[PDB]
Amino acid sequence: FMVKAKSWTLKKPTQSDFELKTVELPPLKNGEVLLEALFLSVDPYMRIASKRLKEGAVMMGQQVARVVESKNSAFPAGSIVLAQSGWTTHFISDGKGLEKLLWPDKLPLSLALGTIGMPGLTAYFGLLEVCGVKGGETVLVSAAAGAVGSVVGQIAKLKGCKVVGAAGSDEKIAYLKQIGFDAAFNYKTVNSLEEALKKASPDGYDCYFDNVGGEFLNTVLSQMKDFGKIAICGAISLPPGPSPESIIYKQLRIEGFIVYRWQGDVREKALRDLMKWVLEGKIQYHEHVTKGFENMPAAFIEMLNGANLGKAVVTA
Amino acid sequence: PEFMVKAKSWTLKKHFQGKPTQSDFELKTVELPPLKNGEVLLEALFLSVDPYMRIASKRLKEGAVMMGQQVARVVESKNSAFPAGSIVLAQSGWTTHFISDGKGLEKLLTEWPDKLPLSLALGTIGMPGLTAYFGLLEVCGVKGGETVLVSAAAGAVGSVVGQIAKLKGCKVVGAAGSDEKIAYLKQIGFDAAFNYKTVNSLEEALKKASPDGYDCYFDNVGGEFLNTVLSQMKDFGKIAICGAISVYNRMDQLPPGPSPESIIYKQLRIEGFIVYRWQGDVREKALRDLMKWVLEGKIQYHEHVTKGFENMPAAFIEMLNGANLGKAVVTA
Ligand SMILES: [Cl-]
Ligand SMILES: [Cl-]
Ligand SMILES: [Cl-]
Ligand SMILES: [Cl-]
Ligand SMILES: [Cl-]
Ligand SMILES: [Cl-]
Ligand SMILES: [Cl-]
Repeated sequence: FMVKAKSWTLKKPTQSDFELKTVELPPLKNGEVLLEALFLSVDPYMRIASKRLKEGAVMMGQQVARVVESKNSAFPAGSIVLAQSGWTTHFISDGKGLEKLLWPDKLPLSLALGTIGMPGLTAYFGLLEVCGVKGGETVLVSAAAGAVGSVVGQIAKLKGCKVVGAAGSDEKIAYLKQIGFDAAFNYKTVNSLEEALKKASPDGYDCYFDNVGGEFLNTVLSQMKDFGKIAICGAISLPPGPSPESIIYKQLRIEGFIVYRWQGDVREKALRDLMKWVLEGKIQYHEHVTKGFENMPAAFIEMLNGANLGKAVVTA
Repeated sequence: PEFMVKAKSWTLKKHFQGKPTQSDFELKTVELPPLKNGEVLLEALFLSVDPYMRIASKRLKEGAVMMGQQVARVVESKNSAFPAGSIVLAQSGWTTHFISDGKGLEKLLTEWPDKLPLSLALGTIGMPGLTAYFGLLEVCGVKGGETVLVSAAAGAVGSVVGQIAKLKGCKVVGAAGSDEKIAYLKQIGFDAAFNYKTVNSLEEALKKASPDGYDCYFDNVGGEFLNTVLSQMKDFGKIAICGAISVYNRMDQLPPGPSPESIIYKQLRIEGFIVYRWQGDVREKALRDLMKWVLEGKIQYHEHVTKGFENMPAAFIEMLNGANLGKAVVTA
């Protein structure tokens, strides 16, 4: 009985720019493993990475998958792994891009795609290393209700900082207050972004974890404390020019970073911290689940437009 | 026999709207009162015009004297701390003469070497030279071997940056505003230099000057140029934001900003700084280093001297255009 792998290829975002292809996978050769997707991730970074993706190719992505059949002793049948296999239901691998797992049974495996995964790590190094928080600071976080934002705010809180979050809906604002943000506002409905930031924090901000860029970032600059630090993580919002006056006179430090910069022991340690914090209830998690591999492009679309509260996860 | 002194001062007649013009200034002449005990009468010898004045002027009240530092001689004194004849650096603004009770008088230039023009105290061995020293050595944080790019390379700051970089064993590329400036930069030691105002492609000029890209960008210009430089930075590259001359005349209508994608993927570090950050012994050490370097010939200098106090506004306008080669200095 042969297995049929369904994959989402980039046709030309909108549904029409995605095309599902089906292929019968060949038998396993020695050293290979047959994997079945359990939970697939859709992330903001994909919209950009789609660039060098020649049409017809399977979309890039990470997923949590189970080993169904195996001829690889490192990955026995029944094993659960993290793979960079892209948007596909089944795939064959010689073990190249796979990471081990089964991890407390009480934690859903899909957390390895979010809070105890890439987004969680982005939040961790972004806040603890780029911003360099040590406690007592006032931290601003944009797209605060997203996968990265939600973690940044909760880590800031456990480190004893005052935390302000900017999100895209009133539903999200209630959520942020629920996970511990000291202040939270809908940046889309502000009368004055400048005054909202002032209201949120009269004395300004020590660190700004940026996921939006553009106008938001520019306005934030004027409210940074001297020697303030801005960690450029993403830019969901051509952006208007920043004021040189603020950067120079307040002597601000702006640094862009990619989570992949940190590897080895430091990365392993950060994942243990993230898992520990989740087990201690210090970092609550929420996954916006879309059921059905057939609904992945839609899930991807829904996420990009901000209809997602927390980590976007698609179940096979 | 008391003869009165008349002080001439350049006042900001109207706040700058876009590029400053002669009509924005108004010369005033005033009869100075006699000195009271504890006061001193100073006569400007050399006056400075600097990029920061374009922005600092926004805080002035119309009719006020333009701000600025100058080297002045104490003509008469009733203040024991400033004897008649002494030379001082003072923040008295654009004025030929002024009375001070000690306020504004930053320091005596008593130990100054005669072979060095006093105006170097306003440039290479002054604020611009300090800005370059700390911007390069502390912000860019060079250790040697890096490839440094500096905009407005032939200006007061840029000229010093490139020279200190060279003594530190760095490769230096200068983006200057004229062909004469290119020749000058090469003569003082820059490894490469191009005219960013005439080169067909800024991208190709940067690539040609350094195929492997840049470790630090000492930014004096900002704007479109800065945005273009980001694509040429090496991963983890550092950009020291010193000034933004290309946008000082359009702070209310700024051009598009830098690519978030370049900053993120190249993982760049941008830091603004002002020379005020370094005070005390650290600043004194820098000044001593700057003077030693100038006396030894390791740091060459050129002053862009405009003769006559009545030409100060034009000197300021020219410098703002980035057209001065070396420190813009006005002789009274
Ligand atoms: Cl199985
Ligand atoms: Cl959000
Ligand atoms: Cl997400
Ligand atoms: Cl003005
Ligand atoms: Cl006014
Ligand atoms: Cl120049
Ligand atoms: Cl100058």
